[PDB]
Formats: sequence, C-alpha cells, structure tokens
Amino acid sequence: ERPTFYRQELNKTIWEVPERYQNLSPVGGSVCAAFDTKTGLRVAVKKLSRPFQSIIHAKRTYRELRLLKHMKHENVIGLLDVFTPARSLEEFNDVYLVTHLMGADLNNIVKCQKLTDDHVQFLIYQILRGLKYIHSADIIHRDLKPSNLAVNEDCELKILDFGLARATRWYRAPEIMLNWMHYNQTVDIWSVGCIMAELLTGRTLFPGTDHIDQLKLILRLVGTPGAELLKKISSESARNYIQSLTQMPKMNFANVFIGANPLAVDLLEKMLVLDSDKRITAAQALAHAYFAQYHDPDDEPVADPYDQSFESRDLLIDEWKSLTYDEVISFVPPP
Ligand SMILES: CONC(=O)c1ccc(C)c(Nc2ncnn3cc(C(=O)N[C@@H](C)c4ccccc4)c(C)c23)c1
Ligand SMILES: CONC(=O)c1ccc(C)c(Nc2ncnn3cc(C(=O)N[C@@H](C)c4ccccc4)c(C)c23)c1
Repeated sequence: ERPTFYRQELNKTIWEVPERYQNLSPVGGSVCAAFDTKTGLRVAVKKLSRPFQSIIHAKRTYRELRLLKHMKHENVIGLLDVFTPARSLEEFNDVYLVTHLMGADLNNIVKCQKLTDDHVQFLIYQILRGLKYIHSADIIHRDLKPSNLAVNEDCELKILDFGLARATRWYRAPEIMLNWMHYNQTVDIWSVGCIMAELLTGRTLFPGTDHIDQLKLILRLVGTPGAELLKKISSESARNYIQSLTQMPKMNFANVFIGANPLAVDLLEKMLVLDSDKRITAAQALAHAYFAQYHDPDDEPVADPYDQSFESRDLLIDEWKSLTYDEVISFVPPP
C-alpha cells in the first residue's frame, strides 16, 4: 500500500515524501516541520544526509534507526514514521525519520522568560526520568545540551539525539572533554547539572571559549583536583597539566546560586563533581529530596533489553544498507 510521493526542493536538497505530509518548512541530516494530514498534528521530518555513501554513514544510519525503534518512553523522542521513496532494496538511497514537532527547546525557554523553582523541578525531573530509561538500555547521550531537550506548551519534555555521539563544550563532562580518567553513564549527569544551573540562574554556568578556558571556569567553581583525585588520573600528560595550573579552592555552591532552593543547590553539589566514581546517577538523582513532589518509583520505568551487538561488527555499505532496509519495512507505527 505504497503512498503517493511528491518531490520538491528546499534550499537546496530534494525532499520526496508522502502526500500525507504537507506544507514542509525548513527548521534546521536536514529537518523540516510539516503537517501530518493523517493525524492533524505537526511533525518534524529529518532527511538523513548521504546515509549510504560511506561505511561510517551507513552504520550511523542503522544505529539511529535501531535506537529510535526500540526506545519507548514519555521523555524520550519517539519515532512516528520512517520512510523511503525507494520501491526496492536496489533503489534504496534515502531515509526519512518522522517525530512529533515540539513547542520549544530549553535554550528558547531560558532566553524568553525566567523559570520558577517548581518549573525547574519538573523539567529536570523529566530529563532524569528519560535518562534513567536510556541508561538502563546501556545507552548514553554524551552530548546532552539545551538544544536537544524539547518541550511543549505544558512543559512536557523529550530528549533528542541520544546514543549518536560515540556549545557542546559548555555542557561536557570534563573526563570526556579532557580524557583524564575513566568515565561512565554519569557524563550525562554533569550535563544535567550544567543545564539545571542555567534554568535556575538564566545564564550559562561555564561558557568557555575553548577547552582550556572551559576547564578554567569549571575549576573556579569545583576546585582544582588535589592529591586525592590525582590518584585516579590515568593520563600522565593530564597529571602534569593539572599540576601546572593555579590552584583554586572549591566554592560553597550556596554562595554561588544565591536565592535558589537549598535542595536544588544540594543536588547540584552532587552532580557537579569531577570524580566520575562519586557523581550521582540518574536513578539516585530521582530519589533526591528536591524531586519529592514528582518522584514515584513505580512510574520511572526502565528499558526492555536492547541488542546492540551490531556495534562490534565491521560490514560493507551494502550490508548495513540491507539491514537498515529490513528495519524500515518492518516498522509498525505507534498505536
Ligand atoms: C536518536 O536521535 N534521533 C533523534 O532524536 C531524532 C530523529 C528524527 C527526528 C525528526 C528528531 N527530531 C528533531 N530533530 C531535529 N530537530 N528537531 C527540532 C524539533 C522540534 O520539535 N523543534 C521545535 C522546538 C520547533 C517548533 C516549531 C518550529 C521549529 C522547531 C524536533 C522534534 C527535531 C530527532
Ligand atoms: C583522538 O585522536 N587523537 C589521537 O590520535 C590520540 C591518541 C591518544 C591519546 C591519548 C589522545 N589524546 C586525547 N584524546 C581525546 N581527548 N583528549 C583530550 C585531551 C586533553 O585535553 N588533555 C589535557 C588533559 C591536556 C591539556 C593540555 C596539555 C596536555 C594535556 C587529550 C590529550 C586527548 C589522542
């Protein structure tokens, strides 16, 4: 039951989509907002860029589709449709992904108002709830930032672009930015702390100009690593570099986030720590007293087992293309 497709050029690529999707308008692969005539809702349509023109692209294409088909959670963007104008595998060269269109991203929100404490609580609670789910599937975001957190008029939130990375500087955990010690899923928690601070104050917590300046701003708040944490620094170059910097004492966060809910400050103290072994997890964060009004252990679900064995495979473009085609054809839209 192939739908009828129509073709158009939108500065300056070809978009070939089902007539179902009307009034495409660029918003960003490349992304367009559109009207889904079947449902009456606005959607975001992403055309993957050159999905099968290289092995890296082919594998990324498969990776993204597999992730989107598996993750089903209220705070994680969901796949509404996936299509190709191709009539067969032999003709398969383009892939389009469709999701709900949201109202605004967190960058837009902070630029336009001032958020009350309850508003912050609910947003952060939702981000952590989505992260608990994603992390439970052994997936991490790795590049969580205000631009990939989308909300709709009722403050209902969705996480986008997770599990793809394998401004960012402002929200990046130092252990990955500086490759200075082992890391775990809490790299995403550092990002949440930076985001939460920004929602609370209205300003970027650590707006560094480059990686060196970024570290400088971070250490001004958290304090230079000393003997204790230095014991865990595996990189000799990193140890040498750290010891070359002007030593800074840790700041009491309460003197920084003046006027903030003391519980918000306590939570930030637990997220913004350099030691990856000590940083709070998503699940632990949800249980923090700051979220007492929202927390419900019976409504913070985990993900069904996720098979990502494909990550360890080295296949040809046509092989990844065939696997992707299989997933496109087998797709069943959300009820
Ligand atoms: C696992 O990674 N794959 C993904 O997450 C993944 C995969 C496919 C897709 C189609 C998406 N969705 C989006 N991708 C890129 N930009 N974009 C922006 C919005 C949006 O709603 N903007 C609002 C504020 C807006 C509202 C009005 C106008 C303009 C913008 C959405 C929903 C997206 C994510
Ligand atoms: C990846 O491709 N490059 C390669 O070939 C390759 C291969 C092996 C290694 C060990 C690396 N090194 C890095 N890889 C990824 N991130 N990273 C971040 C930093 C950094 O900021 N160091 C700080 C402490 C610093 C700052 C100033 C001076 C000294 C150290 C470094 C040195 C890296 C790269």
